Amino acid sequence: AEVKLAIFGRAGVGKSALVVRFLTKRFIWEYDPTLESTYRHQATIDDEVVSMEILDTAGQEDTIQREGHMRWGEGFVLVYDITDRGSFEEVLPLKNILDEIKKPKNVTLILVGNKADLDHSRQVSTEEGEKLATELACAFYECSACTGEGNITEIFYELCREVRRRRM
Ligand SMILES: Nc1nc2c(ncn2[C@@H]2O[C@H](COP(=O)(O)OP(=O)(O)O)[C@@H](O)[C@H]2O)c(=O)[nH]1
Ligand SMILES: [Mg+2]
Repeated sequence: AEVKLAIFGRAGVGKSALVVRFLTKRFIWEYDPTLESTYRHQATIDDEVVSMEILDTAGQEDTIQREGHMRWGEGFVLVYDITDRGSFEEVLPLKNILDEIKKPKNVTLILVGNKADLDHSRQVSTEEGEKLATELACAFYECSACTGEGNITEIFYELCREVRRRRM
């Protein structure tokens, strides 16, 4: 069965950059901030080939369409920008919505602090991100879609492993 992943986060945090870094192993073109799209990708993970569909969301407004995306997704990447405190503050409210939609099942998610290459304009500490991940009961990663630092491929692979584990 295909693993269905959805990426959420405030506009501008780097959702589209992260997805394209995962799919193409580079980041060389800017991408329309308003475009929402789904990508299919096959990867060998551990022994086997796994098919995934990844939804790169654009508008973050709380709508019936957004609830549909949350019902569709099996695993979620919540992204913030380490240079932007406001984006970090949107993460827990997103989780609360997801919890309600996936009830009675547990939500499978990861927390990603992107733009780690901008350490000099950092507003959110690595420690704060770790503590928030603890509050979400999920794995935490800092990375840079721009530089590729942070092992973005392994981040997605590990979310696929978790989705599949929880399926039983
Ligand atoms: N310095 C830096 N800029 C980034 C990184 N990821 C994305 N960006 C930039 O941040 C802006 C928003 O990225 P985008 O992928 O469109 O964010 P989205 O709105 O969440 O899809 C663009 O100007 C990107 O070039 C990163 O890791 N480091
Ligand atoms: Mg985008």
